[PDB]
Amino acid sequence: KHTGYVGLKNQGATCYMNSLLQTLFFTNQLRKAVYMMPTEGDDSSKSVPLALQRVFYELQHSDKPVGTKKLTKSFGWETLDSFMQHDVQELCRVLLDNVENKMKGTCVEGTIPKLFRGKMVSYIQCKEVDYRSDRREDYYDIQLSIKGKKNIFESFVDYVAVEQLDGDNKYDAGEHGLQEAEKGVKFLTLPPVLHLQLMRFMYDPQTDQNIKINDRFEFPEQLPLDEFLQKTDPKDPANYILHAVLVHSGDNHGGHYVVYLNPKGDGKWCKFDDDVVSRCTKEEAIEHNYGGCTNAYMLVYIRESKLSEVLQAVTDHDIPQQLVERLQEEKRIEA
Ligand SMILES: O=C1CCC(=O)N1Cc1cc2nccc(-c3cc(Cl)cc4c3N(C3CNC3)CCC4)c2s1
Repeated sequence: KHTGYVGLKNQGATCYMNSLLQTLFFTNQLRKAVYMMPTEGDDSSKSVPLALQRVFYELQHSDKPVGTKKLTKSFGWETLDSFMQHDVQELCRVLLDNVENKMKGTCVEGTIPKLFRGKMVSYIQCKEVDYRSDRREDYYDIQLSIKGKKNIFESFVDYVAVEQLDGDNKYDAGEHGLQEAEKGVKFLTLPPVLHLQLMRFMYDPQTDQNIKINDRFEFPEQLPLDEFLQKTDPKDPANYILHAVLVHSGDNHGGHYVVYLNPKGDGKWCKFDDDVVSRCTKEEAIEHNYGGCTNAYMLVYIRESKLSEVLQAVTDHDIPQQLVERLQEEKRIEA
């Protein structure tokens, strides 16, 4: 613990979970809200809220590597298969929807959407008939296409690019028949905490297989996103600071997962390799994970205007006495 930070017990079958837990743990405002959840009546093994409270508590207090057994147990993913068949954002939705449900009716209701939810609009516009379809969506995460793209900017460019629906890919416009159309996405808001997964896998139609992309893909320390909003705010530009880089090395049937974090948002990074946390260069965290067998697959950015609120200090006093008492008894039960 000479970095000041403690690790989690060896990933084993749990894959990218440890990576995500450190990422969520250092989303300080989330952690604080998780501690405020009223778990007093919950079961010590089947409540996900309580097991996440306990992991966060141990990450904050333990000098030894922290275990996740009760947490994996609590949501029912106890096999290499359960982790392998899902992606990291699905695990994140599992944890965060469990937590946001428990916060309903409390002083911390709305924490999850406050931090992580943004708003987009999808459209289809017919060019030759007066028909348009609009769909407003919430999103908690973005999946960016990387194949052929050099950087995050070009992925965003591609994400909001307008597609023509013509030829064989005519839009079915109902009573208007098959119609030539455009479709696009536009962002209306970007969240305080921006979760970007990079599409390191895709089905490719020419080869007829799901392909891994191991190409170089560059991501900045500072990400300006005003270009991609439908209306920018001059009082609050969408400027983003890189907080976390989740990385995989090696085999597509196992391999190894690590996360690089700069917890305070200050450009001083550590590598979290399960039980070993170590100081690292910025270059190790960022450039050396660009690729092109060691691939970044998830980036977390925090908005500059929200940085001090999201990464507010947490002290031991910020954990409710009820919960400390519970978790201390639940540690005495372990001896
Ligand atoms: O690529 C796609 C297609 C759909 C999507 O959201 N993505 C983005 C990802 C999210 C995600 N979440 C967790 C782990 C990965 C992942 C990254 C690499 Cl570089 C290699 C291996 C991965 N897994 C993955 C866990 N499932 C396979 C194991 C194989 C090696 C990924 S990749």
